[PDB]
Amino acid sequence: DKKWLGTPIEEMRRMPRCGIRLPLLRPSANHTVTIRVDLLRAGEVPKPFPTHYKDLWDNKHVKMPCSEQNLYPVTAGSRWELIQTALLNKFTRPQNLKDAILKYNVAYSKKWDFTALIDFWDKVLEEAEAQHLYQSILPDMVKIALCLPNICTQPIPLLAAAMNHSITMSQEQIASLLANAFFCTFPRRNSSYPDINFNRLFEGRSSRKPEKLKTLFCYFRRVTAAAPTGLVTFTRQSLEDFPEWERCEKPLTRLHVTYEGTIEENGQGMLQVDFANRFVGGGVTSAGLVQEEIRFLINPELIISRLFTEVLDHNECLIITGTEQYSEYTGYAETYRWSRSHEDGSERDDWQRRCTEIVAIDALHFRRYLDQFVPEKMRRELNKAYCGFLRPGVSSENLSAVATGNWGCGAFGGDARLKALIQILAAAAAERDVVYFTFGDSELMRDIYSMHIFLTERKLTVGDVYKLLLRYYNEECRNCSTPGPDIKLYPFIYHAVESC
Ligand SMILES: Cn1c(=O)c2c(ncn2C[C@@H](O)CN2CCOCC2)n(C)c1=O
Repeated sequence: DKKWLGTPIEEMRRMPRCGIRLPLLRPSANHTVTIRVDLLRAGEVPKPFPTHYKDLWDNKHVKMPCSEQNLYPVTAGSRWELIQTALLNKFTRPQNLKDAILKYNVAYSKKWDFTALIDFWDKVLEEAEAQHLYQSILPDMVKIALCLPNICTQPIPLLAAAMNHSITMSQEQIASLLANAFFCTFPRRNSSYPDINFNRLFEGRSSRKPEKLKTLFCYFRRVTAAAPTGLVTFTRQSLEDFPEWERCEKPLTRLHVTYEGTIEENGQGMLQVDFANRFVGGGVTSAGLVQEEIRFLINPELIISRLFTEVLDHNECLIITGTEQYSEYTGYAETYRWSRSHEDGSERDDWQRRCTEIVAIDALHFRRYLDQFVPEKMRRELNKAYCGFLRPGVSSENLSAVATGNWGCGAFGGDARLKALIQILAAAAAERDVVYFTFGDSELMRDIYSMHIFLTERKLTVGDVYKLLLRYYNEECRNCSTPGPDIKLYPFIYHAVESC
């Protein structure tokens, strides 16, 4: 019968209800704000700040394709002028769009395959869907792309390694930038940063790329038909000191665990975990299509983080507040399909951001299963998840529950029962409740629940549970002969506590 166990989800904290009163939005040394805060009003398109385009071309800011420093050999010509000339043509067939993109990407004329674009346009879409694409959607995308200098007037700083910095920008500004990434206009981006240009989306056959493309065109059609009015904040968070996990005396927090539901639908207003690549968005602009790539597709404003977000180191995460959901889907990986356009129902905070907070935390990839029980590896995942959950200075009563699942399990070789407990300890140390989604795995739901209430009822601390993890390593893993250990973790823990 039971679809969920633990604390009712109804009892878990959510935004906007749990939220603090925001301070007044203003630019500071650690906060770039690219709109007129004095003019920000609900229901209105934000006005760019500053009024006129200003350009920075250096190793600390995005290199904009409209920069006068973006040049091409003729004698140097203006690549921006070349991009305008190339894109301001009728497209009536997919080859025309390919030829347009390649005019200002000449060096890539042999390297870049457009097969998936061609197949999408010619072999997947109806003839009428194809016509609307080239008569309406693509020309609207070109116009928003070419309005970049009027839209994104303020240089965008890179969120580089070890910076603690925020960028708050308009959904509209993001739309202009993404239209640019679609047409592959970002200069000098074709090694510590993810890909931003969409060229790999067009390559290969995969039955995946048609669905990706339908998802993204769903977005592009909405945002070029009617400008979104809200803001999005991107924050790199990078902590210096981590808890002494063996010494931590904090109690565990509440848990809700269910084998039904999704993070994005059932975890509304909660801190939603992106099971991320250390290059944020993973294979979204290429071949990947699991939890991260899906979220970045149905909430495409996430994709822009790849423009400015350097590869995460072990003490870092990215926190994105305000992204809007534009699509619904079914399936997963090879069965992923675009279903329909989604009308996002989320309330907006006082900064006109959708009350949707997503954190990218990258798990480690375990080639060998037992490697993850090594103390250094356990602490690594604890500290990564902790960094991702901690909101320094915010009271615990204003923290939403963490909405997560089997982080780093699947391709990355993570143990679901270990990672569940790791997230439970991280959350407790950050003083947040946990909402855990097992996606059909009803046994794992019982298991996590039973362990959680076992440790809670015996009032073990974070440190107590971590010491047990070390015991598991020392007795069952460190000198283990085989790929798998003699005794499984949860059974080991039960025996150890019931013995003592
Ligand atoms: C993280 N994640 C998933 O893993 C997922 C998902 N929809 C399906 N799956 C995959 C799991 O359902 C696969 N399990 C099935 C039951 O037990 C073994 C694997 N969704 C929507 C999701 O967000």
